[PDB]
Amino acid sequence: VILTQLNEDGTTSNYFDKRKLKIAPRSTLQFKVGPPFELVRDYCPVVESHTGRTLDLRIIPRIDRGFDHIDEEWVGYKRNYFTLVSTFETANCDLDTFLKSSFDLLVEDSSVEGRLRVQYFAIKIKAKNDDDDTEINLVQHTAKRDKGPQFCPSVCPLVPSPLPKHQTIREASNVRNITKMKKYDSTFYLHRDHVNYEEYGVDSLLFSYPEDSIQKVARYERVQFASSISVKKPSQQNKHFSLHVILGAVVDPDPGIPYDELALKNGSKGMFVYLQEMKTPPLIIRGRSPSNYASSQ
DNA sequence: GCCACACAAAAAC
DNA sequence: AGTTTTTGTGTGGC
Repeated sequence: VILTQLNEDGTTSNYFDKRKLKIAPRSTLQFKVGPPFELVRDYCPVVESHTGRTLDLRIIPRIDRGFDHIDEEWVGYKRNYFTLVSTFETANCDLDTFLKSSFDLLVEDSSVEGRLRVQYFAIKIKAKNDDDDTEINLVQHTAKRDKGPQFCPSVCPLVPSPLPKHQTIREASNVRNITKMKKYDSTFYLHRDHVNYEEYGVDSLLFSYPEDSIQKVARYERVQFASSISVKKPSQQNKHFSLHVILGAVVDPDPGIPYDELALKNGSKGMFVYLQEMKTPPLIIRGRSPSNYASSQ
């Protein structure tokens, strides 16, 4: 009934079928590692503005709630939350140096004056129909759920960091207590206002981030597929979905390559230029039908 | 079919 | 050692 896999940090993922077994909403059994991500592609190269060193980048994503590995399929439920977290890394490039440096997008080689300055790096997530690439709406809630606002996942400015262990994501999922919040603060945030400003040049990457509080980890919790999504094909076969994580550089718009428009802080129209994208294997999503639940048995 | 509210069980404190 | 919070899911109204 429950199939158990050991996670990297020594916790367990316990996969079960909600058609057959009902477990309490707050049981630690609802936390589990979801499907592994795979590279879709790399997009625009990034170089350091002084040395010309190519910045090697890697997205490091994980799903920590909402998906079970059942009979060689990954299965989620329309009605329930999932959690998707991600960081990125810059191999052989330490954070302290990275933040003092500045970076350009190489849109065209052999054009030293043909480079856009990166203001900051950021992640976004998307859901798609894995068979035809059509995008599917995601919705997020606060902990208050219906007694609070609903919103679409947003673009998250981030600095490179190791991805926290599964247990750490669990532990930080519903922290209100001030003392405990402080314990986790250095894991999830870089507070630019707390650095020694004298160590930084005006053009440094750190000081082109939009806000003083900068995330180290993109944490998308309490996410759902929109309640209007059709989860079956007309043939009654299951639709296959995929979750995508995209790392981008935000630049000033002042374009033959992939990008999305972004509403900037100063009001103008930023550009989120794609750098790398990863995706999950195909996902099945079970709808609200009573037959998807053990109560029907 | 999608919404709104309802119940309840374990986490959080 | 209690009370509040959070979230899977049962249910009714249109």
